[PDB]
Amino acid sequence: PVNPCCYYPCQHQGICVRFGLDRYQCDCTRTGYSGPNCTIPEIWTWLRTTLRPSPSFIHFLLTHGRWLWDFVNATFIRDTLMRLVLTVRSNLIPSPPTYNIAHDYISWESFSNVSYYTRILPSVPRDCPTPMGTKGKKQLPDAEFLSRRFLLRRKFIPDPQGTNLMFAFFAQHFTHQFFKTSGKMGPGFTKALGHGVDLGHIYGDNLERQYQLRLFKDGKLKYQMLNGEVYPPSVEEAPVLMHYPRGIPPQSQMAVGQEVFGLLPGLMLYATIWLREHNRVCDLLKAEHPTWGDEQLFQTARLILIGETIKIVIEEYVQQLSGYFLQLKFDPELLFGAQFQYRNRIAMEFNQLYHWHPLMPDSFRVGPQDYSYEQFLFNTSMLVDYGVEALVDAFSRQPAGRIGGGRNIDHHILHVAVDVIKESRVLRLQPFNEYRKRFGMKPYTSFQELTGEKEMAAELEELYGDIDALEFYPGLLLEKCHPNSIFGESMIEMGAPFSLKGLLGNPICSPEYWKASTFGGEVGFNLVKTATLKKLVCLNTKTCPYVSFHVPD
Amino acid sequence: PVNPCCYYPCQHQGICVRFGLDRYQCDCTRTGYSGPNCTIPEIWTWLRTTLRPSPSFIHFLLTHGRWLWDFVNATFIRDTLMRLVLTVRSNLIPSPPTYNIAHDYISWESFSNVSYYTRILPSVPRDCPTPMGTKGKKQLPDAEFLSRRFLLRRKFIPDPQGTNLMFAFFAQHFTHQFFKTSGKMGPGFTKALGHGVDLGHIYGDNLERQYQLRLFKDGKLKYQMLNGEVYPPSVEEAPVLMHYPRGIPPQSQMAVGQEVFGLLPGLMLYATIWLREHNRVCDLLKAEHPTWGDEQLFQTARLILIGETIKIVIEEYVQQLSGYFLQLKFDPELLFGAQFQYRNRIAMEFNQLYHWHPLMPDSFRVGPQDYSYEQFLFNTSMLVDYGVEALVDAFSRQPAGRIGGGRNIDHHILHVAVDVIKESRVLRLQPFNEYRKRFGMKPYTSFQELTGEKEMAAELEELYGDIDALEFYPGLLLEKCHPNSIFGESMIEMGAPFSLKGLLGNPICSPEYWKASTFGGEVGFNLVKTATLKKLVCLNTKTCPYVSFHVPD
Ligand SMILES: *[C@@H]1O[C@H](CO)[C@@H](O[C@@H]2O[C@H](CO)[C@@H](O[C@@H]3O[C@H](CO[C@@H]4O[C@H](CO)[C@@H](O)[C@H](O)[C@@H]4O)[C@@H](O)[C@H](O)[C@@H]3O)[C@H](O)[C@H]2NC(C)=O)[C@H](O)[C@H]1NC(C)=O
Ligand SMILES: *[C@@H]1O[C@H](CO)[C@@H](O[C@@H]2O[C@H](CO)[C@@H](O[C@@H]3O[C@H](CO[C@@H]4O[C@H](CO)[C@@H](O)[C@H](O)[C@@H]4O)[C@@H](O)[C@H](O)[C@@H]3O)[C@H](O)[C@H]2NC(C)=O)[C@H](O)[C@H]1NC(C)=O
Ligand code: HEM
Ligand code: HEM
Ligand SMILES: CC[C@H](CO)NC(=O)Cc1c(C)n(C(=O)c2ccc(Cl)cc2)c2ccc(OC)cc12
Ligand SMILES: CC[C@H](CO)NC(=O)Cc1c(C)n(C(=O)c2ccc(Cl)cc2)c2ccc(OC)cc12
Ligand SMILES: *[C@@H]1O[C@H](CO)[C@@H](O[C@@H]2O[C@H](CO)[C@@H](O)[C@H](O)[C@H]2NC(C)=O)[C@H](O)[C@H]1NC(C)=O
Ligand SMILES: *[C@@H]1O[C@H](CO)[C@@H](O[C@@H]2O[C@H](CO)[C@@H](O)[C@H](O)[C@H]2NC(C)=O)[C@H](O)[C@H]1NC(C)=O
Ligand SMILES: *[C@@H]1O[C@H](CO)[C@@H](O[C@H]2O[C@H](CO)[C@@H](O)[C@H](O)[C@H]2NC(C)=O)[C@H](O)[C@H]1NC(C)=O
Ligand SMILES: *[C@@H]1O[C@H](CO)[C@@H](O[C@H]2O[C@H](CO)[C@@H](O)[C@H](O)[C@H]2NC(C)=O)[C@H](O)[C@H]1NC(C)=O
Repeated sequence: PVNPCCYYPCQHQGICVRFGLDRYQCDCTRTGYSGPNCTIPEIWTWLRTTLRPSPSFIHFLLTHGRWLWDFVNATFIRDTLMRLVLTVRSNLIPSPPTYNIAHDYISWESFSNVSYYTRILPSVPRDCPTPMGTKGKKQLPDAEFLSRRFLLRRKFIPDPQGTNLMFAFFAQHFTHQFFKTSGKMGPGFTKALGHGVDLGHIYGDNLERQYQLRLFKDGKLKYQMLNGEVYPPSVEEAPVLMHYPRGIPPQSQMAVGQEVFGLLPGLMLYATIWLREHNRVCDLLKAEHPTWGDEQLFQTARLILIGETIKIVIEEYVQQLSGYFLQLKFDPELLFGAQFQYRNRIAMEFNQLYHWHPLMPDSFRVGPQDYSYEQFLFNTSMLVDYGVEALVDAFSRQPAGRIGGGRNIDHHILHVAVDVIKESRVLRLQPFNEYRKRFGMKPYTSFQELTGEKEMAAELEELYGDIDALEFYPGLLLEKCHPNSIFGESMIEMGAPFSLKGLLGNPICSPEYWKASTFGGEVGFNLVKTATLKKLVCLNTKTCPYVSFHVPD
Repeated sequence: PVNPCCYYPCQHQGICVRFGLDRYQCDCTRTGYSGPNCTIPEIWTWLRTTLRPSPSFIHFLLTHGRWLWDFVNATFIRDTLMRLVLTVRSNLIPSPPTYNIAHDYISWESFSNVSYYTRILPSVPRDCPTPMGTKGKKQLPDAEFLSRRFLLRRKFIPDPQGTNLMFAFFAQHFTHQFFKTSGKMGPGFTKALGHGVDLGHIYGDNLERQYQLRLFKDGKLKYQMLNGEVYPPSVEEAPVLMHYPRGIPPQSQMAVGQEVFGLLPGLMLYATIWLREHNRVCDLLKAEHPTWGDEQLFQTARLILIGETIKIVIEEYVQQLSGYFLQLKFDPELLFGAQFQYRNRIAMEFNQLYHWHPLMPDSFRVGPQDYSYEQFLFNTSMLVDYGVEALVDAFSRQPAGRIGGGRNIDHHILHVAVDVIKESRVLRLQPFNEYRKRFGMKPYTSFQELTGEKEMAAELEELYGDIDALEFYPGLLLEKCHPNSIFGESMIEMGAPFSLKGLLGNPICSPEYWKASTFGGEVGFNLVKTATLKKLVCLNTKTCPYVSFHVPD
């Protein structure tokens, strides 16, 4: 008796539920639709539906009004739009969370067990005809083939927006504080409990490690003086676990808080900037509150970094990524009148689409030098040799590849990509088209309409057999991109709701926390309010290099 | 240099923060007041303040309109008042949480470490002249004396409202699912993570124990057949830890989920009712969703019990406790338009004031019998001997003592009471008067005005030396009560905001969860919507005894 929920009969977020042996019913509660499968729009939905422009249209308004936008940016409309930009986005993610790899229904376990990642759509019923539901071929395209064929880079296609490597790392670094799939527990589980921008990739994700990195005096953090420059302390003083390859655990083998940050110079680079920043924030506080202790000084600085991060990530990171003339803005008060839940829970579908491995270049220019991957990966002395300053400069000047369009994932890391496709099935994520719907979009009606061409589209149909069978990861990466867009429509529409629900879902964003006392004094607050990328670097360096999320000129 | 925050200079919830060595500043952000210590009311606060009636006045309106209330109860006003009753209450508790026994300021640790209990007011600065701040005697009244003198019962004063023992246990049982101070970690910490009405006192507070009690078939729970009646299974089948005294761990030594529930017949009684209920809910589901599995059937039943509990606790438990003619109501939709955070975190001040030990009688009448404490405590066969039916009857007919007024805590358990006073100081809870303020009330100006008399008032002044030095627990229990009130003004005003923030702060109360699909089908929902005390018992018994939260007649 085909599990009726294999067809995905419920629309607009209606919940499918089997009754009897072969029947089912949709819970169209608050879906704004009624009827058997939630397709009969209520009065306003109907209006909302007809008076609602396409996502692509809006993208165009946002990427064109050279003049119209300097005006709006200069007016209050800026806020109205931001506040609107928020609420609508965030409304698309359930909260409290809903499902996990264990349950495809609401459970007290899914709500309480932080270890699990959460999902937006239930998984594919584990008893459906096809691996994806009902349509498609009995077996999915060999992820090895599918990858080499379409995601493997041939000629490096750089990002039409000027996005650079100084950005690519910040991206990698930053995201790894909530992405930490527990190899031990397996996929769908996370060592990174906290789920937000708690910075458990600096101060570590367990209390000991914090105490291990923590230098218990004036709230600061441990560190070493190589060349007169400050860096993460080595394990020979910070007895904490890492993953440095079997070489020189003594010096050059630094402690950071994110075990894996030894592996690449970019991350250690950032970890250094932050570490050198935190200790810098501590200094300021100790001057303001001399009677303060170590615990405070520390905590107050941790909050000040959770702020500064959320600030930069929104007003600069997303600003550059967007290509918007509307100048994005970070001000928690914008949501104080709305109904918002200050609590985020990283989803697996988020994790999957944040696999921007194609941002990665061919080699790594660093002034006259030009290291290959072989010289760059695991290199444990590049950082301290060059000097943050000099390194920052080198990444802020080298283009980063385009994420979408297809075939742009370098050949080295191309395995990560086959893994995301392989694991994607382990998790049993519904077809691309189902995620299009669930996120307020129309399903593509052909591989033709999906891909901005006809060649790839042909091979695809031949593999998956039907558009409705396409996979989550492969789809996202093969979708046609708006010209001069770092990635396609779906990437923008699907991930923004996850990103903002996260950034603003942080407790420090709530009315309760957002006071000047939380960052001890007015000094803490202003730091969170005026944080910049340029300031994060040039404040913690000797010389002011060239830092930005886009190549100069 | 006296820690300036020892005087408690900040008003209306303004945050005190030391600057320099001997200075300080108040963060009157969103306190509705401005100025040095937050005493200059903004425009509306001033109005809100003048057009605001006293708590005692309102209590009178709520406990008098015999006619006016049958009307209001019969109209929509009922909802308007409930919805108003809620929001205003819940607004008084910070959310996300704020402090713990470790930090007297906002910290990412306090937000993330569930192990800690949270506090409303910061603790007493650990460096102030007096143990309570500035006023009072260098040392506090011997908690042994203070207890015997005022909290020790002389003549048993029953509850003017007809509250019975069938209530006293439900109260004890129910509260112990969020109150579990970790003896091991000490005071201010809790084994009961979850913090809400998660029922971790049935299904246990760890996954194993759940699996230990869990009979992995049709979602039900393990159990034994004594007399043909269903009871918790014994440890000789449910390998889970308990605290039964060194006697017969084999039979009569039952497994429940709350280790300590073996100690008294009342709790085991309730645990039985619930356990026999859950397995009862499972039956219904299995009929509706025959294709369902064990995990679901189980989880769906757990949610159905979290509902039914929140229902009864509000519409019956608090209804009886209140003495209100306004008929309280449980409907999550009442808050869907408001700004509410669906997340609760048990506070230590809540824990302290939920110590209703004086509810406990002198002996325990059970028909013709009349067990003393010595025969009642630890009795491991009273339950199965008598039969739930017969036992329920016996508690629903025996008056429960009055909680307030002073001197009504039986002599046996009088130690618990000295402990709460002893630990209260370990935690360093601010003086009674500070908690009066923080909860929108006027501090008492004399022991005279506090206590509904002059005798006790005299001895008190002589001990504490000043009203402003009185303690949290002793105050609450010695405060004058409105005639025919189970307890005083402060108990009502301070604890309601904690109780409701809790009950409604449950994720199942959120828009996201409150759908009929969450309780699988319409059957689950209606069960949560029509749950009663009478139904919880008489549905899971052979004969329908007399059950209620107040003595018959
Ligand atoms: C919520 O918070 C509580 C309380 O903070 C957590 O429990 C507590 O955790 C800490 C560390 O995990 C335990 O540490 C204690 O401290 C001594 C002192 O350490 C010594 O001095 C420094 C410290 O780094 C080092 O240089 C030395 O090498 C050495 O380590 C430590 O030695 C002991 O191990 C001792 O336990 C603390 O005791 C512990 N217990 C409590 C409850 O207070 C709790 O884990 C956390 N909850 C969660 C799950 O996150
Ligand atoms: C969030 O959820 C995860 C996943 O559920 C938790 O981790 C998992 O926890 C369970 C139990 O704690 C582990 O149990 C496994 O099951 C076997 C089978 O048990 C046997 O059969 C029954 C079961 O009760 C009994 O009659 C037998 O005596 C016997 O126990 C068990 O034997 C093994 O111990 C095995 O571990 C599961 O393996 C474990 N691992 C994961 C991640 O899947 C996780 O704790 C939870 N997070 C938190 C902190 O709450
Ligand atoms: C130097 C280039 C990079 C290399 C060599 C690299 C390598 C890897 C490897 C080996 C894995 C583990 C296996 C897997 O899950 O497939 C992984 C996971 C991941 N990478 Fe990268 N990566 C790189 C850059 C990036 C960047 C720039 C981002 C961010 C936009 C990124 C985001 C991720 C995420 C989100 C994961 C999954 C983490 C998890 O396990 O939950 N990576 N990467
Ligand atoms: C038969 C009568 C009772 C006895 C013998 C009893 C005994 C105890 C004992 C020995 C403790 C541990 C020591 C302490 O913390 O002081 C305790 C704690 C407590 N009791 Fe009772 N109690 C009884 C009834 C009740 C009732 C009716 C309630 C609820 C209104 C209640 C609520 C509590 C709470 C909230 C705690 C603190 C739990 C914690 O440790 O966090 N008790 N009781
Ligand atoms: C103006 C509303 C519109 C809604 O779609 N745009 C926005 O909300 C802005 C917006 C947000 C918030 N982005 C994200 O942070 C994001 C991060 C990671 C992933 Cl994987 C996906 C998205 C954008 C990424 C790209 C973009 O243009 C090309 C816009 C946005
Ligand atoms: C009508 C508003 C007014 C506000 O104070 N009353 C209410 O909100 C009703 C109200 C709530 C919610 N109670 C609690 O559950 C509660 C439970 C444990 C503790 Cl330790 C303290 C309070 C009452 C307890 C007693 C009472 O009269 C005597 C009213 C209430
Ligand atoms: C690790 O990085 C260092 C650079 O910091 C590499 O050494 C440099 O190699 C280039 C040529 O590849 C020389 O011209 C530089 O003078 C070297 N720097 C010095 C003095 O060490 C090193 O080869 C890298 N190791 C790996 C992993 O290949
Ligand atoms: C535990 O409770 C039982 C009742 O279930 C007590 O036994 C009863 O005691 C009374 C007099 O105290 C007798 O009249 C009943 O007939 C007894 N019931 C039977 C047949 O066992 C028992 O004494 C209690 N034990 C303790 C802890 O004192
Ligand atoms: C709701 O969705 C189901 C899913 O297919 C629709 O399908 C049923 O009815 C169709 C036309 O009558 C048939 O093509 C399907 O075989 C049949 N399948 C199922 C799941 O029963 C169903 O009609 C939809 N409801 C309506 C009336 O719109
Ligand atoms: C704010 O509260 C403080 C706490 O006492 C007030 O007290 C200061 O000033 C009083 C009168 O000038 C003195 O009696 C106190 O010694 C003094 N103590 C401190 C803490 O400095 C203070 O005046 C209040 N602010 C105002 C002006 O209302």
